[PDB]
Amino acid sequence: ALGDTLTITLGGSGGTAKVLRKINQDGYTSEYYLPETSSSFRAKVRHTKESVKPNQVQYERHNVEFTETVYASGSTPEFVRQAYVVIRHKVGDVSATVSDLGEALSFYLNEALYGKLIGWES
Amino acid sequence: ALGDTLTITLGGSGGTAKVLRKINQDGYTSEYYLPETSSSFRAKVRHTKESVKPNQVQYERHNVEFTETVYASGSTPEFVRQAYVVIRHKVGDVSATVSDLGEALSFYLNEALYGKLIGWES
Amino acid sequence: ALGDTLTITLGGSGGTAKVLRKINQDGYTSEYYLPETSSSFRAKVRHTKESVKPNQVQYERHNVEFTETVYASGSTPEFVRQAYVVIRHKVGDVSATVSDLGEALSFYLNEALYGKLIGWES
Amino acid sequence: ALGDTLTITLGGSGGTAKVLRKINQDGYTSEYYLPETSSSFRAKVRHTKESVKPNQVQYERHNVEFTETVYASGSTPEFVRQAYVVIRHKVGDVSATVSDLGEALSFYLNEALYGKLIGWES
Amino acid sequence: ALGDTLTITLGGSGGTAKVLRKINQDGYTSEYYLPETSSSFRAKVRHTKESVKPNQVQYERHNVEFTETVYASGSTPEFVRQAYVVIRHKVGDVSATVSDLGEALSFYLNEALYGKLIGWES
Amino acid sequence: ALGDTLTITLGGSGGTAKVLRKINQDGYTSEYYLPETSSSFRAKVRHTKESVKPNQVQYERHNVEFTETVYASGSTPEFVRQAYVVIRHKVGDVSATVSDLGEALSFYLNEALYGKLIGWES
Ligand SMILES: [Ca+2]
Ligand SMILES: [Ca+2]
Ligand SMILES: [Ca+2]
Ligand SMILES: [Ca+2]
Ligand SMILES: [Ca+2]
Ligand SMILES: [Ca+2]
Ligand SMILES: [Ca+2]
Ligand SMILES: [Ca+2]
Repeated sequence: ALGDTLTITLGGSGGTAKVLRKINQDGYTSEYYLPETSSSFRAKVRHTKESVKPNQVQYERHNVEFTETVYASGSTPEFVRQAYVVIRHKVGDVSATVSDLGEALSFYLNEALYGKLIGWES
Repeated sequence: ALGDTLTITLGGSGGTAKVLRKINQDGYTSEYYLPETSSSFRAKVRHTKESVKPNQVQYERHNVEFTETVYASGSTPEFVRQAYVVIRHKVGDVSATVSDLGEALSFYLNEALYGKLIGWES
Repeated sequence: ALGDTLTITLGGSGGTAKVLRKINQDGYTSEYYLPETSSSFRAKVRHTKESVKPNQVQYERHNVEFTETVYASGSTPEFVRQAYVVIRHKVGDVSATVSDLGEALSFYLNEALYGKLIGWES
Repeated sequence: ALGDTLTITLGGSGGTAKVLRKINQDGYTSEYYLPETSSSFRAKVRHTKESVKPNQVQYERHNVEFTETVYASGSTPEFVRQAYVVIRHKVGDVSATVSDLGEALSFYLNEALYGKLIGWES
Repeated sequence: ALGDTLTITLGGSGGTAKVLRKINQDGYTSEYYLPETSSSFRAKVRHTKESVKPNQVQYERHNVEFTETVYASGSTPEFVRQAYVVIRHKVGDVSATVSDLGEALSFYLNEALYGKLIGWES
Repeated sequence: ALGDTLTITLGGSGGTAKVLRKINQDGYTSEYYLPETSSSFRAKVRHTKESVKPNQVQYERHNVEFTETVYASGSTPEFVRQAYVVIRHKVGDVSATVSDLGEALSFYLNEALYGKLIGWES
């Protein structure tokens, strides 16, 4: 599931919604896209399953990545803005529990914080 | 200068705040930690300047990572639960704009979504 | 993000509907298929990004292709019937505008016109 | 035997008519043209007889192509917008039948659909 | 186009339906998955065209596979339960006829039979 | 046990019964057979026990395979129709449980489904 469209709401809740469309899905991956004149938005979902080691816990990775590509204009070359998260847990782990850590992160990361981060505050 | 402690609120704004203590800070990097009875929590905040290459844009990268370490229990080995974010932008980009993309992601990633992700939905 | 099926209405609007089933989608490419007793129908959708070159505009290609395949019948060997379209525009162009040209072509190409084409009327 | 003019109605039926003038016809090929202040329109019709081979069916190609060319404007260089169709069938096939497939495609390709294609929806 | 979900009804038409979600589709292949508390379920549907050899019939092969993964429990390691089918026929065979053989097999394989098989009875 | 004859009921329940006779049993394998003028039917049952690995779960495989061999006639060379299933579980596994997964598969695989499969629907 997840959806046929994916909405990136810039500025968070109540911000500017950008509705991307699913345009491709290969290798446990999805790609949503929304072209515009000045830039384009792309969102990718990826799932991985680290290989089984002889004597080790086997982990799974889930990743979501937002990317705004700003096309080159004038002297200014093309560049990008990008944000993404990764969730990693062992195979049989309790979903609810794992989800809670992700929820904790989303909660932690608000506008105020992002500000400080960009300001190199550790 | 994010503070001496860092609070991880499990399950989102709901509750169960784990207040980690700062335990190290080197190279624009901080680490907080909270050892508990059957698991411990650790948070890392890092800032980086991506390798400058001749003809091309230079990016900065900011990362925040939450980690829960569940100690081994009887026959069950020790394992981890981990979630992290990475914000990447060109040097000199408009921070407010950049912040909006991160804001958009945190907003997008809620309990409902993590549920789906863990289920390998794309 | 096209849909589990794709209908080919032979003879255009009000004609004979042939609803094909999506059987694959990889590399920004779809494939629908409908096998029948005497022939089979197959539709493919392909998206391309033309070779980005130094001082030139970068284009994208969008192609859709219908193909009825009539199986060999006695003396008569197997053969096909194809019809496909290609839309080409530069990255960043205005969708509405581009779409209008495609609409213009679809509109232009009616039964009467196809008749002439098959008749080699140049 | 096509006619002194060819009209490209942008936006399909009821849209903006651009009546091009036939300017050449050689080798089972036509060319219409309509120059304008900011862009020019050009339509071409081509008929081909594919390479006759030993033990194989022989096909014929029929192609029609619309091309708006937007002249350079200040910083903005010159670029085009193309839409073209190709019909392919074996020699001797039943015109009516072949025509039906073309009609099916024209019918299929409407504004809504072009929108999706330009959007890379596969 | 089998659908977004796939239901595995444990114990036959009796009950205990596990509704798996589609999580991937590449190369005429789909994969559904349902992670649960102490085990997870996965289904795969694949289609193949067997390697064409000079003088000889060419076959198509269809496969459906159900898999239950029981996570490790204490000292007991993780293991699997798996059942799958393969239908193989010449290209262009009469599908209805082919279907009848598969139908015959599903019919033959009931609870009573599986019981015997597991007991190594021939 | 299992029987001295094995009945393949084409078209599933209520279909055309073909009663094969056990003609050979070697290596934890059985072979039933029913010759006819135009074709012949063969059913094979096979049991395997994957080798004991140092640190791994040891599995057993049970396989049943139906095969109709259609003798060559005229230009048409001899070809085959074949369907088979495989059940795989660890050695000490609970039979009833395993059986239930097999039952689930047989149940899933009905005429309707086989149709779609042959049609390459994933
Ligand atoms: Ca903001
Ligand atoms: Ca795919
Ligand atoms: Ca929660
Ligand atoms: Ca320090
Ligand atoms: Ca018609
Ligand atoms: Ca329009
Ligand atoms: Ca049962
Ligand atoms: Ca039947």
